[PDB]
Amino acid sequence: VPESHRKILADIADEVLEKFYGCGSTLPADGSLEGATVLDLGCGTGRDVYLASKLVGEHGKVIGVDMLDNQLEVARKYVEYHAEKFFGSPSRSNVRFLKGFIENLATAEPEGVPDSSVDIVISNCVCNLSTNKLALFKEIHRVLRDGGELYFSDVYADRRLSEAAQQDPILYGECLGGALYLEDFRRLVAEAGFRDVRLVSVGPVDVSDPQLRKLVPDVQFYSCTFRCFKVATLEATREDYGQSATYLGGIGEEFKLDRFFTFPREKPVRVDRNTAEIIRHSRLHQWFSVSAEQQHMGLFKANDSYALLHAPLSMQVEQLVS
Ligand SMILES: [As]
Ligand SMILES: [Ca+2]
Ligand SMILES: [Ca+2]
Ligand SMILES: [Cl-]
Repeated sequence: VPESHRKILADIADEVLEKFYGCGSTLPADGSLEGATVLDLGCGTGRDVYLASKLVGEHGKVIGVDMLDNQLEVARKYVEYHAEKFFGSPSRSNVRFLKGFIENLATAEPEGVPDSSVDIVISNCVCNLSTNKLALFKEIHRVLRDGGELYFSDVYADRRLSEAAQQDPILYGECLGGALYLEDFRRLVAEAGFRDVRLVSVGPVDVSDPQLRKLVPDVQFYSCTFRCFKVATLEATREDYGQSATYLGGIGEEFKLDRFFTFPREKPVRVDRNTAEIIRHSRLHQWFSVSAEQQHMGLFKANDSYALLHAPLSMQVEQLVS
C-alpha cells in the first residue's frame, strides 16, 4: 500500500475494510486522478472506490460494479459516511455502486454505464474468472472515452495451459486456471480495440503445491499491471515521427508512463508516435509538452531498451522480472 494512500484508508469505514473481498485495485499516479471518472470492476465493499473518491476529489466521480449482493450492501451503506469524511457533507458523494456482471456494464442496476463515459477503468484479478474475456474487454473499450485507459492487474502465463489445467477447480479459484498466455492476451485485447499494451509492473506468481504444479509443470505465471489506452490514432507498431515529450511537473518529481518511458521534470524525452498520441489525447496532456510530428523516420529506436520495446510481451515481462 503506497504511503499516500495510508492516511486515506485510515479514514475509510472499518466495516468496508474488514469485509473487502480480494486485493486492492492499483491506481495511476495520484495527481493524474484529479477530476477523473474512475470505474472499479469487482468493487466489493468499496475499499478502492472510496480511496479513489478522495483522490479524484469533488470534480471527479467513482463508479463501483459488482455482482456480490452482501459486498454491495456494505458498499452502499457508507456513501454518506465517506462524503462527510472527505468532502464535509453527507450529500456531497462522488461515488455510486452498481449491481451487475462486469461482462455487461450496460445493464447494471440502478443504471448502466454509458458509452464513452469513463476516464480510468481499474480492476485486480477479475479476468480469469470472467465468463467471456473478449466480451469483457469489448465492454471496457465501449465505456472508456477517447484518451481513457484500462489500468489493471491480472495473472498471465508464459505459455498456453493444458486442458487438464484449465479444468482444475483449485487452479481456477486461484485465478491460474483461466490465465491467458501473454501473446494470446495481446491479440485478444487488440481484437477488443486496444492496439497498444504498456507494461507498468510485473511480479512472479508461484505454484508450490506439487500436485497442482504437475498440471502446469514448467509454466511461469506473472501478475502484470498493464495500461491500455483507448486512442483512435494508435498503430500496431511503434513509429518514430521525430517527437519529444517534456513532462511539465505538478504530479510528482517525474512521470513514469511505463517500464520504457520515464519523464523527468522539464527534460525532453524522445517518443514514438503512439506514446505522443497517448500523452496528447489522454488526461496526461495537462502535464506535458509534446512536439509536432515530423516526417516518418522509421521504427522508433531512440530508447535505451528499444529492442524490448518492439518485442513480444513475454520477452518484456520475462526480462523485467530478471
Ligand atoms: As484472483
Ligand atoms: Ca476488487
Ligand atoms: Ca518463460
Ligand atoms: Cl487470485
